[PDB]
Amino acid sequence: PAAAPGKNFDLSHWKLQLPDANTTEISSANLGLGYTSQYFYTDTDGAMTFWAPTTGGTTANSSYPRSELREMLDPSNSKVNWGWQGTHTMKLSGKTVQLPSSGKIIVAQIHGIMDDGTNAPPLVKAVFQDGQLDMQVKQNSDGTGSDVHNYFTGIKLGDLYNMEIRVTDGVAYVTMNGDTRSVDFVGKDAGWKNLKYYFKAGNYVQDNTSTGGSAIAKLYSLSVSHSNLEHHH
Repeated sequence: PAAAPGKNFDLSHWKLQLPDANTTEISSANLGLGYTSQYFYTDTDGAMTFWAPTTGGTTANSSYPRSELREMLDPSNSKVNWGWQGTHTMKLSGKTVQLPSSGKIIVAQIHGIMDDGTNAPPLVKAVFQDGQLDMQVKQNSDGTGSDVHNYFTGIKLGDLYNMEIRVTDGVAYVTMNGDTRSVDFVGKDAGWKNLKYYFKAGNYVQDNTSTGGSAIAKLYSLSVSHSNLEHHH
């Protein structure tokens, strides 16, 4: 019997958002005590494993069900988030093991948020499909319109991926398996300066259909670092 993921990994600065009927959020403290369920468990290879059904609960700020970590700079206050200035880096390794009928899940994000804690658009969405990961960077801070697409081909269902998502002074650097692509989001829209951000990682299942089944994503490592210095890449 393996330890729960919040024992194996440092989840002191994450909460877990679930696809149960109530769209429950497990606090960092409860992750640390060893929370585990059908949605979130340690597999035999040790991976922190996220399962979400397409029939799951959905929240006001999410189009689809999720079993997904949400970064908590302050483990007891979701209104504490980071800015466009400085260097903000998430590194992970993982794989997607099962897809919903739509064939598409989101496995990491940077999400915008207002100072008051209210929703703002997603900034980066790491969209996995069998054969390609697309690290979508939103153009407008309004949340209207489309994404800058960044295609990483050759990543199959079951393949190990290594990912880094970095913001350095309003520039997004998106990296899959050593291939780095940049989008100057602040340069494109100064409105991004008026938002704050948080990282996410897990399984945000891009299928809400009755017959869509479920998805499984795994992480083998997950780390976040923040500094108001200027580390480009």
